Parts: sequence; structure tokens; C-alpha cells
Amino acid sequence: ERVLIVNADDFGLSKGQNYGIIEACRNGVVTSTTALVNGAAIDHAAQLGRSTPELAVGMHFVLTLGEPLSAMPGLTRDGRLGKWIWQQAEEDSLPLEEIAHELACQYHRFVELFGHEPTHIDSHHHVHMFAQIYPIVAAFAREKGIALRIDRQVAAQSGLDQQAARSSAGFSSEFYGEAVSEELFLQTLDASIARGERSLEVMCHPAYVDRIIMGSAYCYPRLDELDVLTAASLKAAVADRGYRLGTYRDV
Ligand SMILES: [Zn+2]
Repeated sequence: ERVLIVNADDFGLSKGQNYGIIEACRNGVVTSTTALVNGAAIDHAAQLGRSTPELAVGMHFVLTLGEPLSAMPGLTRDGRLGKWIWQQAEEDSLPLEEIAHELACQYHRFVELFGHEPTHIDSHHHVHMFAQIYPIVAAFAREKGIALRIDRQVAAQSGLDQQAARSSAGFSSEFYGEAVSEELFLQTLDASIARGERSLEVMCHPAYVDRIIMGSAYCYPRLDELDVLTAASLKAAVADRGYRLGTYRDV
């Protein structure tokens, strides 16, 4: 009747995150994950994905963290990606062709790593929701016949096409922080329901802690997210609300 997609971002970031996502899926409500095809532990993530058919995998398009697959002289500094892209976007100085080519390269490498088309595309730091990147990424997803994470409030603030590609009816980025709880997760569900949404994607970041995660400002809350997502109470509350646990393939 309703479909709930619970998507863990940043598959491939680190081995500890990889094991947190697998655990949140095998013993929790995580149904989906999106992978950094350039991540330090991407080959490790791909071995787990191949062994865990019950986990759907999409592509975490990334323009701000690793090294790109293709040469992007209009974007990289000392060969690396980084967070200057926000200012570069507002100065209308994005190398949009380089970006489109890197999107195609990350897609090609995704299929090599995992042996299937990604169920959908989202992005590290939500860069695919930038006004000038969104129509490129959505046209790509439409072209490939796959879905897109669509933050509908961001799209509406930026005049973007809500139908640019197939997606869930709504998306929530509100399940995060130090105060993560079962309550918080369920509040995003009940808020989606009141908006009249028949499907919802809920972002999350479960992980076991390793030295890579310890280098992030968001570290130990990932353990709390893992705890919430694997509690027996949560599956009951999801079912209680008429949700079927699902993936972007259902859209
Ligand atoms: Zn991310």
C-alpha cells in the first residue's frame, strides 16, 4: 500500500561503514544503499554487495571527496575533488561537460564493480540537486531507465522539474544527528503520510567505527543509527503504518 525505501549513503567509504550497512540490512530495515565508486573501500563494498542479494545498490555520484575517475581540470585541485563546488556553482563556473562525462564514467565503473545497473542515482553532499547539475543527472537516469533521489523541497525552491526522473513520492534527510532515535525515524514517516505520500526514501548513515569514520565530524552517531535501524520495535512500527519495505526498483 505504501513503500518505504531506507537508503544508507556512502557504501564504499570505509570497511566499517560497509559492515554497518550490511548489518542494518540483514538484521534491520535498510533496504538500499548508494555507493561511492571511487571510495577507499569500494572493492570491499562490491564483494559484500555480490554476497547480499537482499540489499539493493544505487550510485552515490560524488564530486567533492575522492579523486575523480576521469580528468576534470575544470574542477579538481591538486588532482582531488573538494567542497569549493558550492561557490563554483553560485559563480556559474561549473565545468558542466566535465561533470557530465564524470557521471558517465562513475556509472560505467558502478556496473563493473557490482554487475548490475544501479537502481537509482543520488549524490554525496546532495550535489546532484544543484540547479545546473540536476537536469543533467536526471536526463541521465531517465536515459538509463533508473530512478533518482529527488529532494522535492529543494527542487521546488529552485524551479526544478519534479518529474525529471522516476523517484519516490518524497525524500527525508531528517534522520541524522546526535539525538537519533526511533521517535525521530517515525516522525519522518508520519510527516510523509500526512503529506499524502505513497512512497518515501529515508536517508541514513549506519556504520561501525574505524579510523576513517573517526576522521569525520559525524562519527559516533552512526552507531546510534545502526542501533535504531536494527531494533525489532522499528520493523513493527513500519509494518504498523502500512509500509512495505522496498527499493527504488518498486518505483
Ligand atoms: Zn553522502
